Amino acid sequence: LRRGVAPTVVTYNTLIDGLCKAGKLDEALKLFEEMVEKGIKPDVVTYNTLIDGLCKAGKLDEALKLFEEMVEKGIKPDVVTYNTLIDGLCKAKLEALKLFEEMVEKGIKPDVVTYNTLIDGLCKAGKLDEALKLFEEMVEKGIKPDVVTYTTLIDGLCKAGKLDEALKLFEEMVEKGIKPDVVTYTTLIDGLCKAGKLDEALKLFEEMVEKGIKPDVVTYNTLIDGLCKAGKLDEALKLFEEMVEGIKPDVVTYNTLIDGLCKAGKLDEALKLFEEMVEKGIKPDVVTYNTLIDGLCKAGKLDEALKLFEEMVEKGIKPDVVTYNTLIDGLCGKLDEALKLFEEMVEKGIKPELTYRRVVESYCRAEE
RNA sequence: UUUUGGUUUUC
Repeated sequence: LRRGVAPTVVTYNTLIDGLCKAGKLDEALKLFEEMVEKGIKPDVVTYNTLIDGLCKAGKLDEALKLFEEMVEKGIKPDVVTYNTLIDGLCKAKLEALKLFEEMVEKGIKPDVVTYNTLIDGLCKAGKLDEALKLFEEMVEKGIKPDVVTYTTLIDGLCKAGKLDEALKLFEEMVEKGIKPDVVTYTTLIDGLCKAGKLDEALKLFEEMVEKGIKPDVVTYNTLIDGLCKAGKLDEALKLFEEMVEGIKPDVVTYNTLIDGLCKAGKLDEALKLFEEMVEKGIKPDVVTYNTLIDGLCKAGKLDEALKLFEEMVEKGIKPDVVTYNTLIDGLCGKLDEALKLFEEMVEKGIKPELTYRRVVESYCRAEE
């Protein structure tokens, strides 16, 4: 902190980076003000850091202001600036493409990260043909696809249902000497599980280790989820144990099991898992409470579901739109209660398709 | 010092 050593702009950028990635955007922004007050000019990296923090914190519009502020100052937005906005716009919407042409008009060549950012956006938007189009184009520009590039297309193909094309594209990635990492293998493993081929997924998982590729928690979470969906609830509890025998399970690990257990009716074993993660200092997020609220709702235990909603609120976890979609749906026949909860998420500041669909079908069989 | 890929919830 302090410090007879005068901080550099590099010093504030690091702290601003750490603050933004800790959600602490308001605290990340007072640092911005402090540094001008000392006569230390925020640079392009300073704006790019705050812009990224704003996008990932869902304040896209606030980030677009910062882009305008920097331009007004003569602090030129660069390839990183555009890459940051393009991803931010993709993840919110697919505006990102006008920036991809705008950056070229500023003399900024798009790079491998730009192409990777847009290929993913196009896939997650159902525009896989468009994404494959960009893949061809970047090889034309002499941009060499990397492990992220090939992993983004393998994911999209799988999620579109083109698992064998995914398997084919992975094959050529080793031909070109691009070494797959744990994210690559997990993506194929997730794809095989989503496609009902659990043993082909374990075969690959073992091939991942024999290649010397160490799994992480996502890998096991992916594998555990495949086991819960497949109905292999015990083999997924085995995997949760074997996991430690040295990977630390995380919240998503617990969320996945808690969900498998809820959907099977094993509400007890779910609640004691929810108790174990807390005691183990693993904080339940919003999916944790969403999973249990739906579980208790589908089971006919709405009072306990509402009880759990309060407790989630009584603990600083903010309920999102899934929370309300679940509860709103859950009250089928507490007409006004359901309607009540809809206005409450408006006042809380949560953008509502399912929400509207559920309220109207509630209004109708109750023309309002 | 800043930007891109993989896992869980409202079926």
